[PDB]
Amino acid sequence: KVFGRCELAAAMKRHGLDNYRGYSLGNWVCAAKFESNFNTQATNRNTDGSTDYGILQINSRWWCNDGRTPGSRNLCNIPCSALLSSDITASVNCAKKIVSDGNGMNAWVAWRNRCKGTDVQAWIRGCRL
Repeated sequence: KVFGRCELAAAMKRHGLDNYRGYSLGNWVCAAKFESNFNTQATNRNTDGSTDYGILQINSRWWCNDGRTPGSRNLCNIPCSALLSSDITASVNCAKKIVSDGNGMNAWVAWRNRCKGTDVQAWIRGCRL
């Protein structure tokens, strides 16, 4: 599924991401825009052989099992394909664990490089929430 901007914001808010560990909702929408272009089916391979999955591009080296990243961990205890669903619950629940591990949203390279320090509230402007 390709979410609309305000449709994704509404879904992330219902699932508790607004101000989760201090990050306002616009941070999460901005991150999703630049990680996946709001597309739950996005995948991208990394140089070390691991793969990033879903609307927030969660990495199989640490967080999910895809059967093909040897020596990796599965800290969200899920198959990576669960992160490609049109239902974003799995992705949100796993992102909560990631952002909690001490590094905040710096875990997401596109957030650090394209969202951090910008007016991220513009990403939820005009939406009815």
